[PDB]
Amino acid sequence: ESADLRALAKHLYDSYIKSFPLTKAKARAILTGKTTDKSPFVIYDMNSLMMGEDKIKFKHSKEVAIRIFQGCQFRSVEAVQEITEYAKSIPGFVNLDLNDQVTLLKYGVHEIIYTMLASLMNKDGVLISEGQGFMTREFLKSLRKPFGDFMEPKFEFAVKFNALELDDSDLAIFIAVIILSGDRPGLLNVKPIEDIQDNLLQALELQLKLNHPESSQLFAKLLQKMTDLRQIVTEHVQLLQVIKKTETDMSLHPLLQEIYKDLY
Ligand SMILES: CSc1ccc(/C=C2/C(C)=C(CC(=O)O)c3cc(F)ccc32)cc1
Ligand SMILES: CSc1ccc(/C=C2\C(C)=C(CC(=O)O)c3cc(F)ccc32)cc1
Repeated sequence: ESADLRALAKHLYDSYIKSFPLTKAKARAILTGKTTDKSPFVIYDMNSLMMGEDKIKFKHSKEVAIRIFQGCQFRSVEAVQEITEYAKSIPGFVNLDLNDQVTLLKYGVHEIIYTMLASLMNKDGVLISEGQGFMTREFLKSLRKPFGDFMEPKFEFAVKFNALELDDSDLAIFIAVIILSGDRPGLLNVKPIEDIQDNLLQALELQLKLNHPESSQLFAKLLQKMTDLRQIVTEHVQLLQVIKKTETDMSLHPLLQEIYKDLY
């Protein structure tokens, strides 16, 4: 059966590479100093942010904190698209009842977004604009309340998560585990979801033993990270509700509204 779990690890890694254009491997090459990739422009104060608008080519007049809020929406919407495409490659996912597919995505996308965003972070800041830019943790922390408090729990989680030193092939199986959670609210057929996740769990466990043979209990350490993930979602939802009440000239992207509607 080991050969089957290895073929599943290989399948998920291959689909991960095809679904996510900016991998952890490329993110680390950018952050460290490697010559396979090029150096980002660093935004650290109000001054350099304006220089960065003219220096960084962005994919997508208001206040600075508002402009960053809107920027993260566009990337997050893109992330949902990438995650959805990846979910369809997880064997058995598309054969599930359609309402459960929707439900698994609705509750899984943000847990995956924060997981993969850790690949883009270090203790000092986060890559932006497919890695062309780098915004510092202290600069985001200084933005006017309550916008300045949006990213800090993500950084704190990323520092703990990155200490596990997972690579993309590990992360491919782990985010599949996250998607296939039989405990999501409103699921209709829990059993076929759990059966798929049990297989994904055995594949993840084997991958972690083979890939990190001197990292004891990495499987257990990784699984316990779900506590931090859900706390982030919880806090993030709370801050979004403050923004909704204080900025009535803004709305979340419709795709994100649907994800957050009746969540928990
Ligand atoms: C002023 S510093 C800041 C403040 C607010 C935001 C707002 C954010 C918004 C709307 C989203 C969209 C979603 O929740 O899906 C998001 C996703 C993330 F990973 C991280 C941050 C944010 C981003 C940065
Ligand atoms: C041209 S005025 C501007 C406005 C906002 C930004 C800031 C951000 C943008 C575009 C993004 C999207 C991405 O990463 O591609 C982002 C993601 C994050 F976690 C944190 C901050 C930012 C840069 C420039």
